[PDB]
Amino acid sequence: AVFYKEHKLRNDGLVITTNQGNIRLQFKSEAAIEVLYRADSKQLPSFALAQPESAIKAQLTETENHLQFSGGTLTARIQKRPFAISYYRDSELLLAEESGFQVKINFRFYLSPGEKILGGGQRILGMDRRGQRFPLYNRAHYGYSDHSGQMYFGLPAIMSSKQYILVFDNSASGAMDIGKTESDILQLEAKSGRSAYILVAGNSYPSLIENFTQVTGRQPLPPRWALGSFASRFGYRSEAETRATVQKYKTEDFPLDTIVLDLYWFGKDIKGHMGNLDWDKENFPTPLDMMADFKQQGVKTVLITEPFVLTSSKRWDDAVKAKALAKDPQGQPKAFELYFGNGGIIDVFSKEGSRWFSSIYKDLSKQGVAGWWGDLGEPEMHPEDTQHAIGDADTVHNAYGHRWAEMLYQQQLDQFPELRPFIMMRAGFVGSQRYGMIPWTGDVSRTWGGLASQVELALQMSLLGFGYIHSDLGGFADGETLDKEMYIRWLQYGVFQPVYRPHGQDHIPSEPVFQDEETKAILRPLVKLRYRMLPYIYTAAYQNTLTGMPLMRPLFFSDEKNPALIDNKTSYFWGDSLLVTPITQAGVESVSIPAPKGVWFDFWKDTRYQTDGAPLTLPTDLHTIPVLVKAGAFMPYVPAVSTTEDYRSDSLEIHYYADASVPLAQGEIFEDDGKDPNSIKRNQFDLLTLQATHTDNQLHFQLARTGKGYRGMPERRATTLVIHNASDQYQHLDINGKTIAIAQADCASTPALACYDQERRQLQLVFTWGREALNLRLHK
Ligand SMILES: C[C@H]1O[C@H](O[C@H]2[C@H](O)[C@@H](O)[C@H](O[C@@H]3[C@@H](O)[C@@H](O)[C@H](O)O[C@@H]3CO)O[C@@H]2CO)[C@H](O)[C@@H](O)[C@@H]1N[C@H]1C=C(CO)[C@@H](O)[C@H](O)[C@H]1O
Ligand SMILES: O=C([O-])C(=O)[O-]
Repeated sequence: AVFYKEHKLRNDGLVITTNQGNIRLQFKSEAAIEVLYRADSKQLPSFALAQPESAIKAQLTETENHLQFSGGTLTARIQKRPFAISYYRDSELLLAEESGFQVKINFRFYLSPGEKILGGGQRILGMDRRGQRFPLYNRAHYGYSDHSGQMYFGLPAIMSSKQYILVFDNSASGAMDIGKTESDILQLEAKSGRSAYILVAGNSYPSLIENFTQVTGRQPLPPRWALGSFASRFGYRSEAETRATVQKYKTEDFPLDTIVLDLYWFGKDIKGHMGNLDWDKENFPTPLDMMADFKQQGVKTVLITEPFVLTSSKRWDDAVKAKALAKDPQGQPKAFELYFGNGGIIDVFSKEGSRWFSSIYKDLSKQGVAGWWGDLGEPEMHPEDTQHAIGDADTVHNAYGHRWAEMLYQQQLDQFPELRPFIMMRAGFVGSQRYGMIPWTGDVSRTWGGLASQVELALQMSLLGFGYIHSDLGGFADGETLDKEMYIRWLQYGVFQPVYRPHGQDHIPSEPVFQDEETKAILRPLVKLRYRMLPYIYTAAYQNTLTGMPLMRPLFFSDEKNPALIDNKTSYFWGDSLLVTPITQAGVESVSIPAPKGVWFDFWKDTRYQTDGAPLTLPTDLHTIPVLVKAGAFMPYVPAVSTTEDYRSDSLEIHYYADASVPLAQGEIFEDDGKDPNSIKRNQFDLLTLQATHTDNQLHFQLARTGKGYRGMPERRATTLVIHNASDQYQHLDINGKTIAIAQADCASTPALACYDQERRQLQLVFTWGREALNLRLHK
């Protein structure tokens, strides 16, 4: 039995006193409220909030039975007796507490009938997790395939079809019960930790996500090389093998930006060496030369690191001496069994552990390491009696990886203020994206089921802050011989998801350069396509940094009034314009694509489809996966390069998909130096915009550039604009008012400025795009 007793509005927070204690409400923005119970006691701080001490001006009004605490769009309605808080956007109820807070920590909310609930981070349970319950406890799930209620990277957060996001801002071992035990009840539980939740509202799914990342953090733009081709396996055994692999990419003519060194870089065996955090010189004898030699070829080196320092490693004594490891209640360094051996865990929550760990990253970075891979941050093994500076293992568990990323991010920015950190990790918390965390979906099995689960996982993570979620392409775990068709399908999908990193246990090759001739013939032009599409991908990355908009978007974005679309985990949007349907079973001969109503084109074949709702049936082939382009799309390309270090935008090729059903369309291309972490903030970029206006007798393109530019920016770009499904009735082109004839023959065989290819229904315009506004008008 809880009831209101009194409140105090100071400042700018609402502090309510019930018969059970104090509750603090603070708006972190016009659309987001933090609600802290047991406010009067000392608790762990928020981890989810980027600005935890924020509190914007809200209006408070009181009635006999209620208080109202209202921000711009979100309003908290506080019922006095019994005590219950409910949340409104406009006049629409978003979410209501049932019993609300109870004591070990428990939050209970009503769920609406028919309300669909995404969230929980990585689970393989279906997109709508309502009817499910599962732990909040980051944990490895080795060799998972088509089901999981608990894996590496959980998030204590949900997204509702009511268009709100609820965050349980708690780092402890806990649980989420989404109307499983009781049909109309959402229950959040934790053994300890902070007793707070955060509700974020939005008027659309993109707006919801923009509002959510506003308060939890926006991902800094990754270096452009993060979007390129990675060579990886578990693992290169020597410097010779590593150099041979870089060489294999060169001789096989596959693009390569980065090679990733797994745990053999610091030891001869899988077990016993973890914590050495230094080169195994027997097998990597000249690592500085190795990294310098790779940089000469435009190739970065990334090294794996882990939280665990084994008692058998060379750094045990020093870590103990430095007080860098978590302790037992008795006060000694805590040592325990984990897969890799016997050892302790670096206390990243302590000053000592942070300084000790950070100095190691600095030293290796100075030697030439370009980026960092932090594995096992669940932490994979984390005994209950382990004590960190700010709480026991069960209390801080779900934030360990989060803090580890913060430490490393801060360390990298302090060391290299003019470069963007690359940090790939397996586990984090809400908001970890603000430290640049790039997560991958762990040790997936080498099975079709493992591949088939990746879109669900990526969408679930993307919706809640993580634009660069991706998988070990081709699959990681076990297997005894390559499943060739599966591998190909996985690396094809790979082109259209955030990070192109094939990786697997090395008894089967994960790199595409080690595959048979047929596989390479299929994948080589696709890996090159990935590079040619850098302007499209890097622009989506830019938008993610701006607004939180994920690179992969769910089908349900296409119709917010059709909740049934939420269930779809088989087709997704890659950027604004591509609808991608991965093939996830062997021998599939055709696919049914639930394309949104409108006009769509086969990405590979240029075929035009129109639909008023019925799905489209496309045949499959082994060399592609089915991809449709939305009418009105501007698809920008540059020539393929071997490494993003060689990237040029002097030559642009842009494909516009024309249809009268799209009378107005817009595109943009974000260009900067690919490396400056301050480029966006300082406007040191070249933002290209294209606008198409398509009427009965005219098709008009307006081109412009903004931004202050950057060193090496081309003043003038040679541009080839290819208009698909172009009318055959255009007779002339005006460029800035100067009329030019459109040739109607030999379009591919002459250096023509404007030509129409009647067999392909493509109209090609070739011109110079300088710094001034440029207008192109086609007239019938
Ligand atoms: C490569 C991974 O090694 C370790 O995984 C162990 C795992 O701990 C064992 O339990 C597992 O046995 C499983 C069983 O758990 C059972 O669930 C399943 O049905 O049978 C399996 C029998 O093989 O054995 C594996 C070792 O093969 C470790 O826990 C795990 O984190 C490791 N993966 C990470 C480490 C590396 C290597 O540095 C990275 O390459 C990888 O990307 C990373 O995720
Ligand atoms: O759309 C058009 O104008 C056409 O196809 O002729």
